Amino acid sequence: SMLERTINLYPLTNYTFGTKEPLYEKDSSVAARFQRMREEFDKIGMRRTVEGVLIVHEHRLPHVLLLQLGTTFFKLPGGELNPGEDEVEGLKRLMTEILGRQDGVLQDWVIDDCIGNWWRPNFEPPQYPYIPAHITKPKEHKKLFLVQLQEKALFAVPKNYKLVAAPLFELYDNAPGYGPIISSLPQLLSRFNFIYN
Amino acid sequence: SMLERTINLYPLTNYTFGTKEPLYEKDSSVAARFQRMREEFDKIGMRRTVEGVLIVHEHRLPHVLLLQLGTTFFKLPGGELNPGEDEVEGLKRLMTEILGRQDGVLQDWVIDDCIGNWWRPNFEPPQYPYIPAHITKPKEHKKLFLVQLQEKALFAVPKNYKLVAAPLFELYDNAPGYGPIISSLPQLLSRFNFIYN
Ligand SMILES: [Zn+2]
Ligand SMILES: [Zn+2]
Ligand SMILES: [Zn+2]
Ligand SMILES: [Zn+2]
Repeated sequence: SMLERTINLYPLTNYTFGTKEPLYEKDSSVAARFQRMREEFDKIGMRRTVEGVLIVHEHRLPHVLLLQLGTTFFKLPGGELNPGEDEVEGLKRLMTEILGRQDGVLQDWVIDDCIGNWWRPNFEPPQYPYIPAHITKPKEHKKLFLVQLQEKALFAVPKNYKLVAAPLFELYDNAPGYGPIISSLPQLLSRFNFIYN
Repeated sequence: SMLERTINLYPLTNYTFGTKEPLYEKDSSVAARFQRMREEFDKIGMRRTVEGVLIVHEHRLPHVLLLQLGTTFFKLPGGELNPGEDEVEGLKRLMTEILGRQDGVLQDWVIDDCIGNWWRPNFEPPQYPYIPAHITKPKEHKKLFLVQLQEKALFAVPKNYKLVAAPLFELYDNAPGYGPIISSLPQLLSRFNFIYN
């Protein structure tokens, strides 16, 4: 009766948050966003997204690193795979593009754990942790991975974002604030045995 | 990039649901329930509970087996560990007592996966997927395990309960109906690769 995965956490002050040039979104509006999803659905089929959950602690409390676009939406580091691209190689590529260093030193990402699957049935905001009834052609499939951080690292945050450390209690039961994927991270992380280093 | 645990599911019509004698709760009221939790906290410290998530399918849709007490509360099969009792040996004991056969043939339970941890800070209903801020002496610790069923089995359901098969969509976003632990099973099960046999 020890069936829990053991995960090392490190103090938030072990990490350095530098800056770099703005990184802009592919879509300048919700309307544009759902227009491009329709155009690519017809060319290459279901959109495949990957997202990384990076965890630290301070005074032995776990926090999730979220990206805040200006003072607007909160999001996980991640993005869209290319057709034929490996899910894990793709998440590493995407996290290097977002938080990789201005001095071009190669970050060592460790990804060994799936934590969830979400599905978007239509060209619309709703997403579910299962393929809903009667849906044969889902429009997006999103996969969440736990990213084990090294003891220390330097991250370069695009100047148009802030990297914030959110305690679990602030996420919990807070879908209006964060939406249904980030609001359910406390439940999804409860199975891990965290070591507070 | 295959980091998902693979789980075999079987059709609900593969299983037989027999009956047996009523099984009564230790507490005849909420008030009694929280009174006994206080008395045992003082004698043996934090209550340790274990709960099992049993999954089937029909026409390739996953369903969770829930116990319904009369036409009142829904609950997972499980209960309270004794002091010094192994969590997994204890869940097997508890599931044999609840659903074990009237003919005394030994059910083979397979338990290889933790899916969650919940904590009760006070002698009161609220439970959280983490130890909340300022809480040093939690009053209950609850652990959820995925139970892999065999291809076929006969279960004996106490006459005061019904064993119901709930589709995920009915649980999803339905805390008022089911409470916060069962309502978040769809999120907690999304990481598995289910085989629909
Ligand atoms: Zn400290
Ligand atoms: Zn899919
Ligand atoms: Zn069928
Ligand atoms: Zn505990």
